[PDB]
Amino acid sequence: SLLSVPHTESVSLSTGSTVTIKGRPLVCFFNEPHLQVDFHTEMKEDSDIAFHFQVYFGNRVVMNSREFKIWKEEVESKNMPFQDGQEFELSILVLEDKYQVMVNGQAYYNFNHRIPVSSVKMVQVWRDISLTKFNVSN
Amino acid sequence: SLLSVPHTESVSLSTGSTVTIKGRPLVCFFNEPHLQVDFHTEMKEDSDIAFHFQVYFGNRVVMNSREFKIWKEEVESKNMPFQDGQEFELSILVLEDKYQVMVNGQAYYNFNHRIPVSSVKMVQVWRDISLTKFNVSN
Repeated sequence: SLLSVPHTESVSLSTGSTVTIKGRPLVCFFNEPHLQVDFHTEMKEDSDIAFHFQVYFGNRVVMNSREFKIWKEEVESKNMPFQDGQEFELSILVLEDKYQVMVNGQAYYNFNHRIPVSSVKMVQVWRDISLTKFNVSN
Repeated sequence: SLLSVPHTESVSLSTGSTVTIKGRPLVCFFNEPHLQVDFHTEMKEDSDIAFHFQVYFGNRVVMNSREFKIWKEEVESKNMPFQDGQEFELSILVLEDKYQVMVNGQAYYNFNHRIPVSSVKMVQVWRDISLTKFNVSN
């Protein structure tokens, strides 16, 4: 059963929380589908973003924050553990110092907190994926 | 009634053809939804692209071709006639020398042919839009 995409949910996070996302790119990597995961400070979609995580499948990853409506310093990664045409499991671990993004059980990306974790109140998952699982740990 | 997105259709184009697309961005422009329209040489999604048209809503437009699997020279435009939160009507006119992209009835983008028009056999419309109309002129 497919979940809504764009997927928008209320959340509350603290140290030790995990946000788990299972989905599949809509097209082959040759045509560069994207995935975007945004940790927002409010339910409103124009609210600030504590953690912006954008995958250009088969290419690269960009991470950033949007603070008082302004995008801040871009962080890039060339790590690309995602498999063309395959389902992926993203686990975003909320550590004391950073978000850590696991792909299929191993950490490949890290983003030190710029906005306090306790300011996060919504997560939106969108771009060119289908979604079968979105779980915030209890 | 919403059409499938990614939307993929067989087409045949010649001078005077129009490809009309009516849709709406899935999110507000502040979060930069995208639209991508690719004129392909075969039904296979990894086939060459005679006309690649990518809108970064509220930002800019990029156009290109993919020839023998290689992306060629990028063409950029800062024209941004699209309206935040509004339905748009794209009409892509196939002229003898170029594709001309109309937004709501006026031409804002042009792309001189790099691949012959008669090589185009499929069109794919995707990224962050819903779709209510896709019509190739008879």
